[PDB]
Amino acid sequence: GMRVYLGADHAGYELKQRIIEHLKQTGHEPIDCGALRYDADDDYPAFCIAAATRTVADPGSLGIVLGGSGNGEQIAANKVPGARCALAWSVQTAALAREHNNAQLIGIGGRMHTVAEALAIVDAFVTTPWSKAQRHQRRIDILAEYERTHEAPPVP
Amino acid sequence: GMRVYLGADHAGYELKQRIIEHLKQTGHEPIDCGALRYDADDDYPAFCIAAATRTVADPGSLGIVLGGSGNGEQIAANKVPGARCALAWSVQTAALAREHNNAQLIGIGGRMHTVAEALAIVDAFVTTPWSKAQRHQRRIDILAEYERTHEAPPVP
Ligand SMILES: O=C(O)[C@H](O)[C@H](O)[C@H](O)COP(=O)(O)O
Ligand SMILES: O=C(O)[C@H](O)[C@H](O)[C@H](O)COP(=O)(O)O
Repeated sequence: GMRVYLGADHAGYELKQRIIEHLKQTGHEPIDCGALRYDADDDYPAFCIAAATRTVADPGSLGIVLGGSGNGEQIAANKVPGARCALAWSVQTAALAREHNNAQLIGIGGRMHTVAEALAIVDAFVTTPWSKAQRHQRRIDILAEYERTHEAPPVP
Repeated sequence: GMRVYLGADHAGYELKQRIIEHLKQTGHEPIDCGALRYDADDDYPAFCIAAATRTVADPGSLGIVLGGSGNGEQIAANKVPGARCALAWSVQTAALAREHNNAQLIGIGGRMHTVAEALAIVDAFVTTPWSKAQRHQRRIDILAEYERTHEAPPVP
């Protein structure tokens, strides 16, 4: 049972609403950050920053942000302090985003998948645990430290 | 043109060396930020932050960051102020990254493609122009302002 914050522009709006329904059906708690209706001209950043900000502030939660490709949306979510947003374009990448990257959010492209494919990506994301493996935590900590100071760490 | 900054961990290392060779052959100037050798245990953030920082600082340059999926790498690159790093998993997504998101960088997963698929992705990325269309520029500006202030833009 996961709480999931969702954000989308117009290009991801229709898939977002379908995902919200699916998440309800499969025992989860979706929270819609908008867009709340289709608006052809609307701008992705606000919705993605909102979902990402709320996700980071609510530990244990996850997030999903949607656009055409999903890339603008993961980019915007990733600007939020503490947020790690993968682009999920397959079951495997959704799974690995959790397992390796402890990603609290994924971006999905509404123009990229069938509904069946998208929901499969969503299922993998909400059910795959974070592995807690040492090397992954080490890498996440390194990135977290860069985010704290914006001082580029030295390369080997 | 052009200068292309490459960063990879061990999981994207062999693909990175292949991409560098390909970019030389296609008339570009690849710049290797590391890893310079295969180290099975190495940590992606430093290489990706290096690539992203150098790309954002170098007008007209692009950047490519590689890992297993590419997702930890685009996340790290996106923590760099001013950087927009998409995850490119196809020719279409590489092209749209440039066209819509004006991404200076893409992440590619070394575990996700054949070399031929990966090089097609690279070609699309380095040859597809930024559209300069109004709505895309507006969205990038909104994100840049959030990076500047951390004031979450209002949701409609
Ligand atoms: O993920 C994406 O494809 C992006 O961030 C936007 O959704 C896309 O540029 C919208 O394109 P539009 O509907 O404005 O043509
Ligand atoms: O792009 C990704 O797959 C990630 O950021 C790392 O490359 C991945 O977790 C490395 O996995 P490892 O080789 O340590 O199993």
